[PDB]
Amino acid sequence: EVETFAFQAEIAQLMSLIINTFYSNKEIFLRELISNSSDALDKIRYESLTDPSKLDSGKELHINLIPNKQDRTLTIVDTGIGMTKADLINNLGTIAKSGTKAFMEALQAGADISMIGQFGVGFYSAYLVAEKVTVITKHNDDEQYAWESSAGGSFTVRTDTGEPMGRGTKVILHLKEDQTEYLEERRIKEIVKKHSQFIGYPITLFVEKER
Ligand SMILES: CN(C)c1cc2c(cc1Sc1nc3c(N)nccc3n1CCNCC(C)(C)C)OCO2
Repeated sequence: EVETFAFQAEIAQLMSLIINTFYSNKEIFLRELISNSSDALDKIRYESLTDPSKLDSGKELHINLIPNKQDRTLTIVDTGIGMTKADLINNLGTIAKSGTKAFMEALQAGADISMIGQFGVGFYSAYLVAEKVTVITKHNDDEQYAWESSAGGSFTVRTDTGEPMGRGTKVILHLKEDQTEYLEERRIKEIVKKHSQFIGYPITLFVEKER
């Protein structure tokens, strides 16, 4: 049911560096995730031009940001192309192995952590603000899956029984206790305005309900 996998060594090392670094400009995580969502939306849109049935699983292309102060979670949800089981357990890490290496070489050479996106490994900037990350994802060609990792060198994959989603990806950030500023409406708005103003899809920030 729940399978556990080891990260490749280079990715484990970058995750430890990110989760333990003293780096104050942590807000870039949201730019990186929104950008990843935007690429996923780009891909399903492009593919649907030659195969319109790929949108049977959902026509709306958007990004939602959903903070939850009770659970202390921030969720980025998109209706992009999603990820398969093969992506989650192996293929993404096969690609990220080289980008993770190049990024850590650049950090040693004096590059900034905010440049992580240029190396194709921006997803891991989520561990600037999160102690655990859960990814619920559904690709047209596969079943709905739940990926999860608290760093420490391993991650799990299981078939997801909640939701379902139709198509797309939810990144659930279980925030560190001292990073709850990223659950506030005004903070999230400021970050999106500064880093994601030109994203070509509707970004809807959900507001929380209790006064
Ligand atoms: C480091 N790294 C790449 C990564 C590792 C992960 C991970 C996600 C990602 S980044 C991401 N976010 C996505 C999203 N929101 N939707 C669909 C796919 C998404 N990918 C994968 C790349 N997509 C490229 C493409 C095909 C869109 C050009 O989850 C567990 O381990």
